[PDB]
Amino acid sequence: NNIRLLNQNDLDSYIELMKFGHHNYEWDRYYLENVSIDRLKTILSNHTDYWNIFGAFEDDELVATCTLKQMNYVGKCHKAILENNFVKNNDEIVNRELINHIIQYAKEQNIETLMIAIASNNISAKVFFSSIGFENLAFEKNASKIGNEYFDENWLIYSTTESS
Amino acid sequence: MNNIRLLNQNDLDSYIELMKFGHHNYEWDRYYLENVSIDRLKTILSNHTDYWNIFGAFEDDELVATCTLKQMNYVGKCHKAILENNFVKNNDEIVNRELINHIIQYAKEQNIETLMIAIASNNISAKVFFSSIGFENLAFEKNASKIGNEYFDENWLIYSTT
Repeated sequence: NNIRLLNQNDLDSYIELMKFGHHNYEWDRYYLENVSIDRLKTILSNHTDYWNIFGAFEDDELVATCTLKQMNYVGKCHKAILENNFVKNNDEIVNRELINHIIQYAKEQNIETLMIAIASNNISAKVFFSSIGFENLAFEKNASKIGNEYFDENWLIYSTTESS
Repeated sequence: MNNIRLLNQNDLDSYIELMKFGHHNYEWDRYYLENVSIDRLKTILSNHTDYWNIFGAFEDDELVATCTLKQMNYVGKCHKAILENNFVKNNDEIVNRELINHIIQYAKEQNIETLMIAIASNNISAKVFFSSIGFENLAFEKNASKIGNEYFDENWLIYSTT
């Protein structure tokens, strides 16, 4: 019972958790419907040094998941994006523990700031990440397009440095 | 005069020469050159990354300006793209203006509806210029970039080809 770095040995578990973990909003349904198993196997490998999926485990079962994508681009390594937060049953006690692990890892890679883009009408998520310490950075009209239907996103930022 | 086209692996020398002029007003050309790897340059230039394309302007056979278009090949994000590494010999505005037009027309052909570019925060020439092609400020990014232990604030500008 704890959190480790997922890897290409977890591809199986990771589709199952995707099949119902975030199967909430139509975004979550479309992702499933049209995303490649290649990019996944890519991300899940350790040659993708900066593209990391973390998982929370209850016994054999993957229970939560989240990707850390650090920007390996000139002058941008101090930053990273959190993406594809899939949770089973919507157990928040567990996800909160997961996000925290991911923060500790970030610090330990010297990642200075974390960002997440959240769909303007996923209020549960805004409340969750906000409660973790993320704050408003930007607001993006038509950040995401599905079929020919658009979605706005709120960009949040968390800093992993004792700033203040 | 001019000619504008896709850059390939064969234009790498030229492109390296362009950066070396040091004409970028906030030194991005030196920063980028000091810190980038040729493998990644080669990866950008390559046929095999068709959502990631560098355009160049030529005077004769001389590479006189450059700007890269990076489309978002993430699942719901394909309608967007970033302009990056806009390097311009002499900061020649008439040249750079033909270049962006061409890239915009090319974006339109890919069904790209929105383009974004990061500009140094205090760069008001660039804000004026992009502003005159139709880009407006989307957000301010404090500590957008770090090199060594130097930070840089940027603003993201955005344009709708819609």
